[PDB]
Amino acid sequence: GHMVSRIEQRCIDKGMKMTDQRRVIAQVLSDSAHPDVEEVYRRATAKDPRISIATVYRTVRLFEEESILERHDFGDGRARYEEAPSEHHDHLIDVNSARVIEFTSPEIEALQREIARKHGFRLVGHRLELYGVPL
Amino acid sequence: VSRIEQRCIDKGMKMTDQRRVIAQVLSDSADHPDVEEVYRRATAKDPRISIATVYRTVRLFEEESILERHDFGDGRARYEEAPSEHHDHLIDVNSARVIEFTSPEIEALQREIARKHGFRLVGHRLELYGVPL
Repeated sequence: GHMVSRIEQRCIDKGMKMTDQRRVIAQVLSDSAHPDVEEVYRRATAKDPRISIATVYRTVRLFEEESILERHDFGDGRARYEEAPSEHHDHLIDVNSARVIEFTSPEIEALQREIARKHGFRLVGHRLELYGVPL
Repeated sequence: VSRIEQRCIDKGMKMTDQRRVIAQVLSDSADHPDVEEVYRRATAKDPRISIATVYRTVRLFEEESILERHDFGDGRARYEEAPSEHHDHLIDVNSARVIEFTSPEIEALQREIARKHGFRLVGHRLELYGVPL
């Protein structure tokens, strides 16, 4: 049991497996607001002393590859990380062409709120991806 | 042939009578049994089935993605057949607990959305994130 951090939520959106080390790293990233890998590593080891710098580096790189993080050099030469932008619109994917079709459905969002409510929850986020082939 | 047994066959898994009994127990269960309930029900069918065989078999069915190990809100590992279509997920952001749900209602809207853009819907992934009221 743990709080799902904003970065962890992005990971879950991508269907990534949340191991203990990835969870710690996601939490550290969420609580930082443009750390470099050393900063992420020091903060992660403060939570789990046996997390290695290699593991931290590989994890932030994977997050970057899956567009969960963006990486930039702000001048000092260090690679620094932030939450990547997220789309407001949900997507329909044409799986044959690998093309994205944006859509918005206030109706489907109202239903998603109702589902949360029925289960005793207030909705704080959602991601829907549809997969299609042309008619 | 139980539903679980058929999954095993499709995956080319070695099947024996003891594995079939365990598969049958899982398939026939009205609740979502934990390993203790699987063992008790399996030994009632064949008393030669060991507690060790039960753990190994459920863990094998896990490793092979035929079974899903899941916390339904009681902190217990309970088992469910891996569904014909992925269940949608409502994630409690306070605990990371996943509530699996189905909504024929949302699915109808999903098909309509696909249809209006000129597509047949072939799958979806939906994650909801909530805090307890």
